[PDB]
Amino acid sequence: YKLICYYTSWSQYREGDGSCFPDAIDPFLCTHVIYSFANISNNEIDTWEWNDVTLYDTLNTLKNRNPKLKTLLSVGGWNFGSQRFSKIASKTQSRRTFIKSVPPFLRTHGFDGLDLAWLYPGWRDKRHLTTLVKEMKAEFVREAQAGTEQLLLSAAVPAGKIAIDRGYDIAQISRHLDFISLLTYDFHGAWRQTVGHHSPLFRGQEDASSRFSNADYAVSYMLRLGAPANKLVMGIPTFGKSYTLASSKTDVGAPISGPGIPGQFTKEKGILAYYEICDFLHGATTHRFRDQQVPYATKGNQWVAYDDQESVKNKARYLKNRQLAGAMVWALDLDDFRGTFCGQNLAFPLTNAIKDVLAGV
Ligand SMILES: *[C@@H]1O[C@H](CO)[C@@H](O[C@@H]2O[C@H](CO)[C@@H](O)[C@H](O)[C@H]2NC(C)=O)[C@H](O)[C@H]1NC(C)=O
Repeated sequence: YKLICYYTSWSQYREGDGSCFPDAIDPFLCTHVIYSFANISNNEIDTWEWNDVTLYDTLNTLKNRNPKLKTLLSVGGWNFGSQRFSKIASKTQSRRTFIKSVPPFLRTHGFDGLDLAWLYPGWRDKRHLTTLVKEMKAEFVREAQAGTEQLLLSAAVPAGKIAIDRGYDIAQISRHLDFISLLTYDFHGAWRQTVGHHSPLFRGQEDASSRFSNADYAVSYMLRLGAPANKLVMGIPTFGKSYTLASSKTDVGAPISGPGIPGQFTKEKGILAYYEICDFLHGATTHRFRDQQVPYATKGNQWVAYDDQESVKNKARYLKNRQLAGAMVWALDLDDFRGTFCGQNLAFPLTNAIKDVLAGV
C-alpha cells in the first residue's frame, strides 16, 4: 500500500507546540511525503516561503534515515488563483516553459516527483489539464534517459462529483499519473446552513443527506470513470471542521450561524487540528454518525466533525477492500505530531492508525 502524507510549509509559523518543521516527521511513517505548496513564477516552478530551500533540504535529508522514502513537491494549492494555473496550462508556450522548468528544480532540491494541485480547473480548463498531465509525464520520461530514476507525477483531485465532472478527464489523466489522491474530506462546510460531516464514508440515511457527498460515492465514481484502483489513493483528513451553533440543537440538520471559533494554534475559523480536537473533547459530548461511520463532538455553542483512530482505521479497511492503491493524509502537521495532546503518548496517532491497518490482512 502507499501512504501519501502532506506536509504544509506554513505550519512552521504556528505558535509554540503547533510549530511543525519537517524534521518532526517519522521517516518510516509514510511511503511518500508531499511538500505543499510550490509557486509558479515567470511561468516556472518556484519556491513560496522565504526559507523553502532550507525546508526542502530538511525534508529530503529524511531519506538518509529511510532511503526508500519518496518525496514530491506539490504545485498549486488554494492560494494559487485557479485562473493563474489556467493561463499557464492553456497556452502552448507557457505550458512548455513550466514543464521544462520542473525536472531541474526537483533534482536540485532532492525531490522524487511533482504533485499537481490545481484547485481547481473550470469547465474550459479540462482539456488543458489533460494536455498538461500528458506533456509533463512525457518530459519526465525524457529526463529519465539521463540515468536517474524517473520522476513521479501525481495529482490531487476533488471528490465532489460536480468538480470532477467540470474539470477532469479522469480516464485520460489516469493513464499518465503514477497516482491520484482523491480529496475525500470536503463534503460539508459552513456554506451549508447546518451542521454535517465533511468526510463521511457513506450517506446518512436519517432523515436528510444527498447521495454524492461521501467517500464511497466518490471512490466508486472515480473507478467508474476509469481511474484504475491501483492508481487511486483515498484521502483521509487529520483535521476536523468546526461550526458555531445557532440553537441548542446538535443533531442532524442542526442550524449553524457560521464556522466555529479558531483553534488556539491553527488560528483559522472553521478548522481544527486533531491535537486541538483531542483537547476540545475534554468536557464535550461525543457522538457517532452510525451510517456515515465518522464522529462529531459538541461543547457550548461549538460543534465539530472530525476523524478519530477508529474512523480512519475503518476508512483504511475500506480502501484495502476495494483494492485501492493506498491512503493519503492531509496533513502531518494537523495530526498530533508531538504525541502529547491525545492522552496516548503516541506521535502521529491518526497516521499510525492508518499505517497499522494498511500493514495488516
Ligand atoms: C508567486 O509567483 C507570482 C507570479 O510571479 C508572484 O506574483 C508576482 O509578484 C511580484 C512582486 O510582488 C509582482 O510584481 C507580480 O506582478 C506578481 N504577479 C502576479 C501575477 O501576481 C507571487 O508573489 C509569488 N508568490 C509568492 C508567495 O512568492
